Amino acid sequence: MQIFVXTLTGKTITLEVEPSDTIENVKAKIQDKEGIPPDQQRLIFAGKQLEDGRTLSDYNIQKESTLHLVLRL
Amino acid sequence: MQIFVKTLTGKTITLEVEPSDTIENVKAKIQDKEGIPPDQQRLIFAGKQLEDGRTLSDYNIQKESTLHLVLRLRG
Ligand SMILES: [Zn+2]
Ligand SMILES: [Zn+2]
Ligand SMILES: [Zn+2]
Ligand SMILES: [Zn+2]
Ligand SMILES: [Zn+2]
Ligand SMILES: [Zn+2]
Ligand SMILES: [Zn+2]
Ligand SMILES: [Zn+2]
Repeated sequence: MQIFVXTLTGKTITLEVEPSDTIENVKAKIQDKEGIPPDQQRLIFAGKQLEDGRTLSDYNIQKESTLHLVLRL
Repeated sequence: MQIFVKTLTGKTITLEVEPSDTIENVKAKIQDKEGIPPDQQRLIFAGKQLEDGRTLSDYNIQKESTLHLVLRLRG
């Protein structure tokens, strides 16, 4: 599958994805990919701030979908 | 005095402000509570989008009032 994560400076990074993959799970993927601890990032989708332990599907995300997400701190 | 902000999350969050607190001042508070840089938040009250450098009072805001919130998404 594949979803996009956008940052602050526009840098657009792709992710492999899990369909019912939790948000905790996505944060770990960003870390595996660009090394920012999950406890630092916050993801937003279509205005809403996603919370870990809810799944991509719980928020109706689909392949080709865009998570800004983006960013955190 | 207290004021209320509607988060992206949606869980209401609470702030300790003063009457003559500027808006860039409020963002900094939000940054402190939810690690979101000011330069990314945009606040709205009662329909209007508040601009930094104007004060809570210049927008007629009082106790227990609420401001919803959202991200600028500049790029
Ligand atoms: Zn840590
Ligand atoms: Zn978390
Ligand atoms: Zn968007
Ligand atoms: Zn569920
Ligand atoms: Zn004071
Ligand atoms: Zn502080
Ligand atoms: Zn600003
Ligand atoms: Zn003024």
